[PDB]
Amino acid sequence: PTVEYLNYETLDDQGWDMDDDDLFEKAADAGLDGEDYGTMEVAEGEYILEAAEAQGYDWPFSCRAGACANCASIVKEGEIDMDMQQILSDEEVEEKDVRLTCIGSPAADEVKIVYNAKHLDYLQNRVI
Ligand code: FES
Repeated sequence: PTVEYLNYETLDDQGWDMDDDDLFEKAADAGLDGEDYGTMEVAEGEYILEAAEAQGYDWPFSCRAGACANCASIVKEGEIDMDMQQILSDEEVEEKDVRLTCIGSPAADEVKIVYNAKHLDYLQNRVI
């Protein structure tokens, strides 16, 4: 069960694409902040955010006051498991590739996803 994490910020700075230049593959040819890009490996069933949090991987805990269901990531390929669901929408995982990484585990073997989505512009304005 391995999941490749890629800093969403490196996507803009490097000016690359998510699936065009295969950043997950081209990033290995350069050498960006290991904490930004790299292949994550966690046992199946272990909360990804936690398994990676032990290696130093940080995540924008987008947990609001009173329940929650909108962390901040972008699965580049693969599926993730998590508690029940209803508010979220498939269109969000297909058009935004976002999902739950805090207490969510990997549903497939090799799954790619962008970390630190907080940089997104859909939230940058609501940062303060
Ligand atoms: S930000 Fe609340 S469960 Fe992830």
